[PDB]
Amino acid sequence: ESADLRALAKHLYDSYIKSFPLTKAKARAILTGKKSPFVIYDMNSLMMGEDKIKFKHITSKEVAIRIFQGCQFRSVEAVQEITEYAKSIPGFVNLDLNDQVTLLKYGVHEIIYTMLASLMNKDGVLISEGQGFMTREFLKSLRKPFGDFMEPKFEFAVKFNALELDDSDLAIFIAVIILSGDRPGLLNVKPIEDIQDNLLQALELQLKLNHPESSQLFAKLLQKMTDLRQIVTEHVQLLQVIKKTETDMSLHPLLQEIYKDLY
Amino acid sequence: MESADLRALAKHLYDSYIKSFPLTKAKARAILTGKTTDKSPFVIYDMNSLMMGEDKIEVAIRIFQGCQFRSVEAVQEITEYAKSIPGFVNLDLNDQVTLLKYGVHEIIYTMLASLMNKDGVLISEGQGFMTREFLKSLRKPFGDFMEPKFEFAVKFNALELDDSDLAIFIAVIILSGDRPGLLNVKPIEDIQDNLLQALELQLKLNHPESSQLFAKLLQKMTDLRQIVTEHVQLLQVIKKTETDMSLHPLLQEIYKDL
Ligand SMILES: Cc1ccc2c(c1)c(-c1ccc(C(=O)O)cc1OCc1ccccc1)nn2C(=O)c1c(Cl)cccc1C(F)(F)F
Ligand SMILES: Cc1ccc2c(c1)c(-c1ccc(C(=O)O)cc1OCc1ccccc1)nn2C(=O)c1c(Cl)cccc1C(F)(F)F
Repeated sequence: ESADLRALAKHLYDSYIKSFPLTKAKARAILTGKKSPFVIYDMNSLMMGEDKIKFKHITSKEVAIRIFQGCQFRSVEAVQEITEYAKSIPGFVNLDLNDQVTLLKYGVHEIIYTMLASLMNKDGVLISEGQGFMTREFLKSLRKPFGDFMEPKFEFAVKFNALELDDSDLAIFIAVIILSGDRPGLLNVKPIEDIQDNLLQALELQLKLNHPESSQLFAKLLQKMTDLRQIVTEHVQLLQVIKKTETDMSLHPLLQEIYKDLY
Repeated sequence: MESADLRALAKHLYDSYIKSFPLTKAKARAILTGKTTDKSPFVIYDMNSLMMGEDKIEVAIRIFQGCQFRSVEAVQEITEYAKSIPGFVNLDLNDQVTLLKYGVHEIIYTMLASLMNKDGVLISEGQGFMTREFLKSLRKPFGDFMEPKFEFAVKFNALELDDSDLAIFIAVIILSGDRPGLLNVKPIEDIQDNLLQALELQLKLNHPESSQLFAKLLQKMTDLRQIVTEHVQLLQVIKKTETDMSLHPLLQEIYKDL
């Protein structure tokens, strides 16, 4: 069944390229300087950037809040990209509909963190499909809770990126996260774990072929699921503090409804 | 890196685990499944049976201090086991402390599952059994402090690991290079890689019909991280209400900075 696992890997890779706007391969070429992105490193350059590139999300006048909301806006788009990707995972669309919704609902946060790392290095993050680059130092220097909200994402990414996965590896890894049988409220766990078993087999073979010199990479990647679960838990606690503290967060009730899953 | 060496390592750890830990899973299962007159536990299911049990072998506090006493002993046993893990004692001394400090709680949960089924837990080296319903009915924060241990154990025990599997699994946990404050991660990760290879082959040989058991076991390391986090929090909240609780200096130290 090696050929079947390879077939599965290729299927997911092809779908991953169609679903997501910027691949890790492209993001690394931009970050390493190999079409030069506009750089946001302070308030003035932010203002010029939104006037020149017109980074979508601009509707509170306060910068820190506008950047925070920009993150939420992009994460809503990512949810729809991940949802579409999921539909391409063999067996997924055949699951109970309620279980499809549960899997996506409890998976998307972990997947967004994972894929965010593809767009990050130790110095900052790509935005607008790699047309902009916003510096870590600028994000961290935002006031109040906002600075401290941004920095944990970079800390995770720097560590995740040390595994040096590529898109073909990530396509399978993301699938493994979606098909987690331990999500709350699942109706029929067995078929979910059967599909995950296939994906885990596929990921194992993919990592042995693609990184033969990298010993126990499979195991190291699964251990990252521990850091993912933890940071998502922290994320929720940080969001709640912000919600209780900040009165100037007010959007139109219809935007709030659009963002309800993320805020 | 070569099979025969991986099997040699599995045997080494299993042998050391038997020496370090008084009550194996194999012994616990023979007691729990019964059909043996000699090994039958006295069962504590209420206040009266507790009173008779002390003659034979505040309530919530006494039970709590029972759990705490055993946990301290477990730390001691785990520490002794850790020294047998090849390479561990050769590490920087600060890193040895750090690995134990963050590792013991995860191991205690894991090994406590060996002593549990869905109806209760073995105590007093298997001479006693205390019911889950009795523990959960303890007052105040204490009831809800007991129950999560059982909820984990029921799930972990579904994997049907035996002691030879657990010996390697526990060693993997201890040699975690992602602990906070580690000075030299590389030598830790080198040992862990060896243990992971040993675990993978152990599981393939011992559970050949159990697909991706390796991966499913590593996924349990995630559940451990979260439950230990919740444990610490709940223990802190209890500390602030209850002055009638003392923690052994060893546990006290482990909890300082979590
Ligand atoms: C720097 C940072 C911090 C928190 C962050 C994020 C980035 C992002 C984010 C995620 C996915 C992409 C993607 O292109 O694939 C892009 C993202 O930012 C782009 C961005 C950066 C700066 C200003 C505007 C827009 N999300 N985010 C979150 O806080 C977040 C995360 Cl990691 C997961 C789930 C939900 C959220 C959020 F909704 F609360 F934002
Ligand atoms: C059921 C339960 C709940 C919380 C628990 C525990 C059990 C235990 C515990 C752990 C290891 C053994 C071991 O034989 O190997 C035994 C243990 O109980 C035995 C026991 C049960 C009932 C009455 C008296 C004694 N500890 N425990 C804790 O709350 C605990 C844990 Cl899991 C880890 C560290 C510290 C603690 C404690 F200090 F807070 F107790």
